[PDB]
Amino acid sequence: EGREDPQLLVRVRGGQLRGIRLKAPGGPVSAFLGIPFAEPPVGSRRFMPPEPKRPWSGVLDATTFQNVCYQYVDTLYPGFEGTEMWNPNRELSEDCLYLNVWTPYPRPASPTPVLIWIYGGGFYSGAASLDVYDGRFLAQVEGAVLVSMNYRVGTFGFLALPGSREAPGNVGLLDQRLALQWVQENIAAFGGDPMSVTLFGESAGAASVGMHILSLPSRSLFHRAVLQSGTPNGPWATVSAGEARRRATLLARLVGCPNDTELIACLRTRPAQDLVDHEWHVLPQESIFRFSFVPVVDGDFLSDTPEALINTGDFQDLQVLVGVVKDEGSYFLVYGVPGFSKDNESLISRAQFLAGVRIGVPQASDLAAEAVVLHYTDWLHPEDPTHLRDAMSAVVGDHNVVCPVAQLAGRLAAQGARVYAYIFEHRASTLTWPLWMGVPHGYEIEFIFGLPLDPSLNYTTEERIFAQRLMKYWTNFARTGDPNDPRDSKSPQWPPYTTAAQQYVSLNLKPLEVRRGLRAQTCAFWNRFLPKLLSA
Amino acid sequence: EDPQLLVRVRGGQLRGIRLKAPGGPVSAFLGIPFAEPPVGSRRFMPPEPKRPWSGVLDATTFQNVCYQYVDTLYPGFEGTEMWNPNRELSEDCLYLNVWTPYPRPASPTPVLIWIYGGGFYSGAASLDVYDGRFLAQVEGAVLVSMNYRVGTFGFLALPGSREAPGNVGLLDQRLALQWVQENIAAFGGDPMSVTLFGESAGAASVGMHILSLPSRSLFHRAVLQSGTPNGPWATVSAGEARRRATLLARLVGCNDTELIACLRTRPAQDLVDHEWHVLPQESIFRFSFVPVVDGDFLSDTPEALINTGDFQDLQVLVGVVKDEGSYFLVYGVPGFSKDNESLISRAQFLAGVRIGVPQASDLAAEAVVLHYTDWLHPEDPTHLRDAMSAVVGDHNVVCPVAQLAGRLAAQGARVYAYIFEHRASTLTWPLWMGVPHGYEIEFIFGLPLDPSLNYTTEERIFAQRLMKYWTNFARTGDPNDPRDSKSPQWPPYTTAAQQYVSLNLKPLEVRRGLRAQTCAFWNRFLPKLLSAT
Ligand SMILES: CCN(CC)CCNS(=O)(=O)c1ccc(Cl)cc1
Ligand SMILES: CCN(CC)CCNS(=O)(=O)c1ccc(Cl)cc1
Ligand SMILES: *[C@@H]1O[C@H](CO)[C@@H](O)[C@H](O)[C@H]1NC(C)=O
Ligand SMILES: *[C@H]1O[C@H](CO)[C@@H](O)[C@H](O)[C@H]1NC(C)=O
Repeated sequence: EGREDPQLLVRVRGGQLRGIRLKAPGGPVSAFLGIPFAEPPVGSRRFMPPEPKRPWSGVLDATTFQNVCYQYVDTLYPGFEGTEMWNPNRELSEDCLYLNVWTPYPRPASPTPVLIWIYGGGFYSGAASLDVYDGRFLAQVEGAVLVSMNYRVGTFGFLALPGSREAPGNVGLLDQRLALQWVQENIAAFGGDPMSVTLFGESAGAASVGMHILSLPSRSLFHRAVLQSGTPNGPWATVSAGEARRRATLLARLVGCPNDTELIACLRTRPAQDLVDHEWHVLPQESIFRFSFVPVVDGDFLSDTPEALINTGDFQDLQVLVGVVKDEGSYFLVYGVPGFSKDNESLISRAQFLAGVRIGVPQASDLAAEAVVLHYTDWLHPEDPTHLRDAMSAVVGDHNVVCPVAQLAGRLAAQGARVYAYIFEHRASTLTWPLWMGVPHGYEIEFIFGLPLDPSLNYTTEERIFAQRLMKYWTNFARTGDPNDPRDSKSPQWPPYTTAAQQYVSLNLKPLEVRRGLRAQTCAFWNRFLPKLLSA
Repeated sequence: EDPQLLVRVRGGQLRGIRLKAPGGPVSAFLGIPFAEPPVGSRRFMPPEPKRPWSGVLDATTFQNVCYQYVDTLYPGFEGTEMWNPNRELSEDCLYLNVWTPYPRPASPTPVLIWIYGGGFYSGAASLDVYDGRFLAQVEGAVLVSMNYRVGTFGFLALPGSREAPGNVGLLDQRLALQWVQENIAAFGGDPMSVTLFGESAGAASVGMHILSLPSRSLFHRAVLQSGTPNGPWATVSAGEARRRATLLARLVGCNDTELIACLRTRPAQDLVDHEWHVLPQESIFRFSFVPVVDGDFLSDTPEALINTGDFQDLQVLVGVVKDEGSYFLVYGVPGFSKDNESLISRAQFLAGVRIGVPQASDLAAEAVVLHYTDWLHPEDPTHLRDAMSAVVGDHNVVCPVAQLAGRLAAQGARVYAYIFEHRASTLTWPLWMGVPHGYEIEFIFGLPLDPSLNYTTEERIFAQRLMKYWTNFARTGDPNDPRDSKSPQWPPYTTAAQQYVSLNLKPLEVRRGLRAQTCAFWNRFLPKLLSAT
């Protein structure tokens, strides 16, 4: 060194790093991208827990994003921004255990609250390097220290032969945990406060945040949590040990690998792409919103099912922010369900609805499916194709996201937690998906991260103000455990969610509005009745 | 000797009585025998036609009420006593009543035939609320009402036997209908225009005449108020009927013939004493002796018959009151009383549901609980109270009615549907009960026209509106005024639009869907759940 920006040279436990000075609309920020936090989980390390990165020599260049974890790439609508924004934007590799840090420039002298993003993508996809997860705006505008990590997905992260030494399960969650431990030890070098760490994530990332809440070894690694449109409880976020074993062994057969030791050793000789090419062939039924390789109830990371853990747990020390978007189900109707497409109005017949219900609730008996159909049908217009399309969307959204979120919010509050809840109702002026899909799963994210502040992105002026409001809620929550700004106590307050009043707020261009009951009637069906009907 | 009050029917001469209605005189012929007294060896047997009589038969007074259980609930309270027998109890009770304008109509007049309700265990055509003088005077109607046997005397059945074949109370009604066909012209009635109307079990009876072929030549249109032949209480299987009669005979100390011969030796009150001890579960809105699916009067279950019937030339008017279930909570559900606001707890609600839906499995009962709970306010006592009432009213009345209306319309019938929403200013029951089962009746019969009863002037106008709908329906099969214009018209109920009207102090308002979501639960889902549980 000698002639470089002195603000971009930082030492961490593993060695020296050189970051990059980035431009945000309001000024510069420091970014340290592609910092290794584990040994590359390759070869004999495939399917194994991550090992901490061994120290390196010299100055590691941390100026670009590292590889994306090897993963299936969505083929729906090539070239279309609505899908492409979620696709990997760096080389796919099994050597992908790297994290990213954004801080103000120059770095703060007083220790700053840290936000850690965990991406979603159904546990089969995602990357910390996507444009929508760009930490520069939260760092510049709110002065946050923002961290995001890559973690293994698909078979590489979640293929499990439970009980085995060579594929114990949940290693993608152990990748996340290792990154949290890296933050505890190192974030002070960047001006971050390791004693104020807030996790946030969306969809499977939210499910992940939920796992860390429920897993004792993660508890010392963060202080507050935000779960956006996802939960550890619910029908897709976990599988039993038996089901994980069945899926792993079928996958092994499909790629020519028919003792766990021998099976796993044969799996390790397979090219990454071979595993990806068969990953979707192991689901027990035709389905949507079901993913082959997800966290497993192993009796270790998860000592019991998340449902059980949230029923009995003491959550007195927990402050949590949770919520959903207006149209959780709509995105998913195109991927499976005859009659749907982003390219037509997707009006469907009653026949397509009945068939869609079997696909959207693949675990349902005939009787359970009838109950669903009966509840969601408009008996004044039982064959109206607009209503049926919207009802199909509501079925998928409620079953997979809204009611699991309502259930989580309810259990946490009853057991000590401080809970704030929201519904996100603003549809981006820039959205490329058709109007009937409303505010789909994932489309609050660009607002939380403050992308509308980028003038080149063509958001309206009101959307910029809106984005700034949300960034304030999120960072207020991270700082204090309360999304409300003191010294603004005239602005409408966001009351905590309680079992008694069930209050949540609407997030849109208008001032906060308080509502009561998170789909209360309908969620009673999914959360109280349906389990009893399935058990008969 | 007023010659307006002297009539010859097939059995002989009758002398009626000139009555006063608020707007002029009416002729009444009360206590006309239509059958041989069903006593002694005729107990439990089909009715036989009345033998002819000599001289002039005195028809100036109401005859005996059919022998029946009398309600003990709130002694001396008008809300209950208005339904109790107002003449002496007797097994000798097969008499009918006729009201006509005075003087006798010069042209043949549409006939309305009233069939009282009372759970098939009680009721009488002599009750004040069934007074036909107002309809006769104001609308010029010829109004007929009959007594029919109730309880064991009307419905005890050993299906297959000769001596207790079942449904004889329905056969009493049918014999009275036959009597109308044969004799009503002598009063100025038109036997080619006969409209049955009835409430609760009376409405269920009307529905059974619709479903029974020999009845179909005896009337032309029907009104069903708050009751239906389909549904959970109005019929029993032959096996359950046989079980109940066999149990009753055991309880009083008694081969079909020998069993029935012994029952016939028992004084009437001994049968009544054990009438309520034969129900299979603790329950409400369930009655021991009701019409039986015999393969005779009823060729199959009402549900099967309304599903497959051809109802092309049928016109029907059907409806419900706003609070069908509220009356019944006092009768079995712990926590309910006319004397306090009956705010109940959640546990009382869960227990209430097992009583109100006695055939429900644990899982079915939980479905009901979870459907009717307001999950925004799950423990709120006033909601739980109102939910309890809705459960009982929807299960026993509202949803069976929606089902019947839908089936009849889909299979060719002309159907008109209503919800009756006006609470009488004079109502003696507490406010929380709203507009209870049975409280549209006094309005249809025109009681507010009686100044000594202190109804408001609005209620008097409302009453006249309803008498018009009912009599227009009787005359034409359509309750709308034939020439008195003005939107809003009352549109036919159809499966597509599902339109019905609200009957209250305001002008007709058209609504769509009779509790559609909730009735889909009762009518489509619950049967599936019960079958597989
Ligand atoms: C996390 C960002 N996502 C939200 C838009 C993009 C798509 N991934 S997903 O997990 O929602 C998903 C969607 C459809 C199917 Cl079929 C499977 C998974
Ligand atoms: C005739 C209209 N009724 C006015 C409500 C009179 C009361 N008898 S009942 O059939 O309604 C009845 C009473 C109690 C129970 Cl439990 C069931 C039915
Ligand atoms: C209403 O009245 C009855 C007794 O008359 C009682 O059982 C019920 O609990 C009362 N409601 C109150 C005061 O809780
Ligand atoms: C919006 O900005 C201009 C139109 O003024 C257009 O050329 C550009 O492509 C748009 N940007 C995006 C990212 O949509």
